[PDB]
Amino acid sequence: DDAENIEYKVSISGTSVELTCPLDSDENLKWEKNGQELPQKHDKHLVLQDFSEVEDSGYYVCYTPASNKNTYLYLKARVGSADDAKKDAAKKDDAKKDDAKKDGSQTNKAKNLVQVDGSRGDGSVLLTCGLTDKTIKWLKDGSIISPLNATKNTWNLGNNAKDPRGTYQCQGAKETSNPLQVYYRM
Repeated sequence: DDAENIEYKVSISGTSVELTCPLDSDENLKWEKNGQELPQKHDKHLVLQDFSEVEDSGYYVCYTPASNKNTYLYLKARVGSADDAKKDAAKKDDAKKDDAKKDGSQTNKAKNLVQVDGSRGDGSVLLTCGLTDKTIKWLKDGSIISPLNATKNTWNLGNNAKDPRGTYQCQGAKETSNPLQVYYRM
């Protein structure tokens, strides 16, 4: 109802990575990284000083005691010598409460079923979804987006080097996943 309701926001600052969680910084807020979890993180924005894709290639999450519902985001990037360019400016658009949510909409069951590809030999990224479903569909910003190479449980994102970058939601036969934040090297 109240507070922000946007997706995770990533921003690299001086070889550091600053992520923004959609949950106020409570005195019990925690973060997670793929398999390991970062405790004592009572901050809304998680910082990653000296980012390393090799040691930091997976997903991320944020949740609080009162908030047992969190979304799994994909964090994968690289930094070096504070590749500080000019990441500034940030307009303000309309974004206060969305539709379909207060009607007991399905959006809880989501541990780690979705997967994505990146190193397929050529360097192509294939986002997989459906969750063991024989049927899978992907949507972008609330609009369906089909591929030009079929949807064999995967999604055509492009050359990991510079292609995958954005949120993508999927819908399986009886299992629909939330907008996956695929943040790859830019």
